[PDB]
Amino acid sequence: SAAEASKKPRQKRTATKAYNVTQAFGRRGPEQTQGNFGDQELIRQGTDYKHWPQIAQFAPSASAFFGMSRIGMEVTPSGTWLTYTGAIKLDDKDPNFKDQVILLNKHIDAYKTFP
Amino acid sequence: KPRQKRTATKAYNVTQAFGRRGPEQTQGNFGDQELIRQGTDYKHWPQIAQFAPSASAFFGMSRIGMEVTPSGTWLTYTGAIKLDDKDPNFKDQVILLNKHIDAYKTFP
Repeated sequence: SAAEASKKPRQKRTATKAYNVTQAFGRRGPEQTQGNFGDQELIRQGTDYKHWPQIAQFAPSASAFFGMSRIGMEVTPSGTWLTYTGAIKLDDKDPNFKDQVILLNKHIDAYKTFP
Repeated sequence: KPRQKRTATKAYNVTQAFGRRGPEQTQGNFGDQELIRQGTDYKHWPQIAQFAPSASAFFGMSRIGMEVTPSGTWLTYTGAIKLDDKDPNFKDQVILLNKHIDAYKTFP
């Protein structure tokens, strides 16, 4: 999958065991446009991760990405970039709210705790 | 239906699904009057949607945070997506995105 999955625009890629989060989206890190999400289990597995559906329930649809987010455009020496920022509210009345918080905390900035 | 999974259409438009356009943190700023009224029925929706991230890429590319605020618990996200200037459609993609970014500021 790697050679062919890598053919897609970055924002359309799907990470898997055969093409993991690092190969698709770069090493995790603190920099302003590095991704910071994923512990070692998610990084090596991507959408093969056992709880990927419980994570993906927070990812936005295309309509919601463009309806919810603050969208910008920056023209720089490296090219033309679409910038995005936003926030998705967790439903504290969802019976699984506490598990969702635990799941997100499991992966946010997790790279800080391993090489 | 969780806000992040909604899909806007002429019958259930961007305002109805996602709120009025505006400048504040949890408000969206994207879409002129036509896009707001039509959502994914907008004539150039597929050309906009090609920049929306897959679920894998949203969590792979973005800086993700979680915050408790005076209104509750939020997942925050930021990132940047590079347009492909080798794409013959590049010039039109820039025009299209530029047309909708902060369009509400000039609503007549």
